[PDB]
Amino acid sequence: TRPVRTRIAPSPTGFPHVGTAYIALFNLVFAKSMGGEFILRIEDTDQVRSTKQSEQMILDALKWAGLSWAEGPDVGGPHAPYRQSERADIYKKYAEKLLDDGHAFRCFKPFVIRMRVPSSGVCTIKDMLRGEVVIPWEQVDMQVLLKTDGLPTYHLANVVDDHLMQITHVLRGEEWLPSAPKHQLLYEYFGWQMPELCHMPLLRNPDKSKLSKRKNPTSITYYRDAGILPEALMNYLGRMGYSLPNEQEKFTLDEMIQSFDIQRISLGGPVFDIEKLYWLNGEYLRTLSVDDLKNKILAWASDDTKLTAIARAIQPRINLLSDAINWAGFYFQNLPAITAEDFAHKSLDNEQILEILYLATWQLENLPIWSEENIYQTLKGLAAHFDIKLKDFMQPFFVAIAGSTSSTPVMNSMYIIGADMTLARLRHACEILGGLGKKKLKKLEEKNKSLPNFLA
Amino acid sequence: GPGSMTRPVRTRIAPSPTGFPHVGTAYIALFNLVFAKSMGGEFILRIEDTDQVRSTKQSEQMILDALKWAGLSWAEGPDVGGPHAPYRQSERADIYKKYAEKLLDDGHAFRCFCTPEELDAMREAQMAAGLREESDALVAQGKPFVIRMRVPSSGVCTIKDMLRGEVVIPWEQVDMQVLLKTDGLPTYHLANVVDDHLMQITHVLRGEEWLPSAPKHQLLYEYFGWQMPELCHMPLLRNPDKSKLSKRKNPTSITYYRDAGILPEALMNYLGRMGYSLPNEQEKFTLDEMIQSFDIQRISLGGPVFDIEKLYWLNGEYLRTLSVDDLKNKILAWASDDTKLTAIARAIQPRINLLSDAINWAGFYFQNLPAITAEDFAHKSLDNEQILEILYLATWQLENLPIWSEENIYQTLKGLAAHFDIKLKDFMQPFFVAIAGSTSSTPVMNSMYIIGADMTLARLRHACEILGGLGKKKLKKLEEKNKSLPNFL
Ligand SMILES: Nc1ncnc2c1ncn2[C@@H]1O[C@H](COS(=O)(=O)NC(=O)[C@@H](N)CCC(=O)O)[C@@H](O)[C@H]1O
Ligand SMILES: Nc1ncnc2c1ncn2[C@@H]1O[C@H](COS(=O)(=O)NC(=O)[C@@H](N)CCC(=O)O)[C@@H](O)[C@H]1O
Repeated sequence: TRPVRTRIAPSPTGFPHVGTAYIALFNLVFAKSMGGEFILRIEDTDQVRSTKQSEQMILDALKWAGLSWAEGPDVGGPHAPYRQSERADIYKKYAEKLLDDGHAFRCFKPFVIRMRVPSSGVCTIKDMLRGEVVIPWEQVDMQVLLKTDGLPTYHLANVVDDHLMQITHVLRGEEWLPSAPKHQLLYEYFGWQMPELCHMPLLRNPDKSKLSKRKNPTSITYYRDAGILPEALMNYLGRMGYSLPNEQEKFTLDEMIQSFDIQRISLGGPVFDIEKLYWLNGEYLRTLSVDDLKNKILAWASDDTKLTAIARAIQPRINLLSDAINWAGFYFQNLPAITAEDFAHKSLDNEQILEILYLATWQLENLPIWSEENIYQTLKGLAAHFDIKLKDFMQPFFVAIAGSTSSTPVMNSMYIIGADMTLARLRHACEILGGLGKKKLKKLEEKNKSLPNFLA
Repeated sequence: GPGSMTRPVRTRIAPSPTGFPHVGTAYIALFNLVFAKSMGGEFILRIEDTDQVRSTKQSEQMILDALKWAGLSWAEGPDVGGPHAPYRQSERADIYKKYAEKLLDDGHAFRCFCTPEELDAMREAQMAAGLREESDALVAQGKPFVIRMRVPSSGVCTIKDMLRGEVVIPWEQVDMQVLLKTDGLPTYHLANVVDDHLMQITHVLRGEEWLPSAPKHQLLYEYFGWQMPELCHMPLLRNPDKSKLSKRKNPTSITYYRDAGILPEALMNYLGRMGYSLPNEQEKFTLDEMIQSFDIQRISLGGPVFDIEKLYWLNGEYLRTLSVDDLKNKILAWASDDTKLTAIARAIQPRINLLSDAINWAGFYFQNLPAITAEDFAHKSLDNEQILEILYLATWQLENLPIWSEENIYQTLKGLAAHFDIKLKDFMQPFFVAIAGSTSSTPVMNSMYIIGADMTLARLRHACEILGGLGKKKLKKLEEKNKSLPNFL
């Protein structure tokens, strides 16, 4: 055959997603079972949305989960650079070869290169799991390969980098199956061998919808912060679309590798029941030594939360070393115990309060960098646009973030617990307060886009 | 002034190791240490374990550890050694016997074939308003005797106080104190004079409670032909209500404030301010600053009040003057040392499904006094007046435990529930709230073992205060029952 080589190719656009870890697990397990290697390629082709910080978050998140790669942006490799943004020169020449070869045309002076697509026939793709995929060529668009800025699109860079990095198997979400005919065609146009394709079912919520941050948290780093062990999380993800022989519910990475058979992957959309993940974490915690449990609690508290920042926040308010527990306890909880009645709506109407927390969630979600200043500018700008006094605007945030009406300055608190935990606590607060109906929620999303950029 | 001293200055703290180390012992130790260092002299420690039934080896280590934590240190003592070792009175029994006999030979002490409890009956005897070869023969017969000191029947005693001037006490008010007991071991009064003379103590600062005993000590120094040390009687620390410092309102144990999060520097700063004020009225100062500007005459004689709230505020001032980095390290060090985390992890493991739950289950281990209300204890099965009775007896029984070990806590509480014929499940219901602040928590008896003796007792007495306590009359009945109870161990 040929040396097996798999990959995870995360687009560093936003929070590190559990789904990205789901795919990363099944690519690493597949490779190792076949004596191959697992590499990581950062796909930062969306220049405006891809951030250097978001790249470091994903590498840190997967390393924490226990995944590792033989070649990548950090470790290096014979196929460096491993960021697509630093491969811009490579893609341009191949796109020009597609123009000379009679396989691409320009569409409008500013120009974009587009691929030629057959006008009649079918595309037959072999999926390792679903069998055979047939797609009419007429339902395949003439996708843009090189943009006006000279930078690549996803479809061009994936084919060039997979071929140059000698990828032999690609496992990715079934969302990318409609793009597969484009990929076969590009490999033919370049005279290259297309890797074998296995499309994976997409993780779902309990309501059978697609996994959404709305219904259940979706960030890898949130589960770190909430107290989930990385060994438990990876165990749960390997159990989602897949079952080990004999239906073992708790297993290690090495156990998954040895008995790994791609055909055991179910096609139903796996449901990410956070409660079942929590129980499994309980099993991992109870099978630990008391010494190990102690050391794991201390490490979980020394790394995620910054203690020098917690000390500075509580110093004005503690008169005894024993007060630290009552003033800094919420920094180490997951979701403070709150009730609807706690939001006294004495300054703001309850319907107002919901609108403040929803808009604050979305605005804080898209922050380029999680700094106390960016939090302050965003929340001050939001209170400015609606003409509410800031102290009255922040009243709900004391309840949602700290679980009490009195605490250290809530904005430094949000900076300390982090982006993932702040948003998890805001979304929880909306749910306790009943949320807003589908009709009201869409209207509020409209205003969110009409809002200014509170940081420009 | 240091130069106007006849002899090298030497002070002392002489704690009786008969329970938890009390803040008062730290107060006195501070002013003897500061006085000595100010005069170029030395501070020593002598353990006064003459009450054998009440003195514990554990209690001796408790005081030495407590004073070292507070920042006190001594040039000579049971641990460091010294030219006048041993520094435990229990190991100086030989010395006291001979000096007690010398007082018999000089005719300054007499033998009484009474025994100390019989003597108390003799002194209580009713009498009208207006009023030895045989003893040696009784010594041959082996009858038990106690040596007693002779006291003049008429006249006055003038005691020189460094602060009060001259204190005059009619000799009629001075009893013929026992110097040697039936066992041949010393009493406090004989051992103090003999040891102070032998350890070359030049100044003695001690509570004003000992002022009535001063005439006796002056008399013994005369009988031995020894120079009496100068006496400076210190005002006694008081409660906010102006009573003598009592455990009811606030804990009196040095180690409780360590466990509660008071820094040692803040506690010594507060104690240095109680009867005394630095020049220029600095409210916050270090030990060395106190030494440099120390003047014995600045000690006020009004009873200082030990306001726990003011101690807490001063501790806050110490916390704010720390760098954020130092405050971090001090909080962590305070939590790693006293409580062992391996036991807390053991306790929460059966109950936590997330690492984040650890904070909610183990928070009470690091709190000082959990937030409690009367209503928290009452939706249970037991009447409040019962609950109060359970907590008071549990406090006293757990206080007198020889060792703080989970089995001893278990035997004590199980026997108490047996004597009341209350089921253990209902008997422990109040202790869950008093120790953890909730109806559901880790097993409370392991919890009490972990937080320690001081914190367990502080939280139980607090539980009594919120529940209103028991009246003075109700409390007397309960103390009677406490002694009538069997040994639950
Ligand atoms: N709910 C879900 N359940 C399960 N898998 C899910 C998922 N959402 C996304 N994925 C899958 O996660 C992987 C990485 O996602 S991602 O960062 O958005 N990057 C991308 O989608 C592209 N870089 C795809 C590259 C490729 O695979 O060829 C991709 O393989 C993507 O299909
Ligand atoms: N509330 C209070 N405020 C302030 N000082 C107080 C105090 N209660 C006790 N003291 C003082 O503490 C010192 C040691 O106390 S103790 O362990 O009971 N030992 C004794 O009283 C004697 N063995 C001391 C002998 C001596 O000094 O000559 C003794 O000096 C004692 O007077």
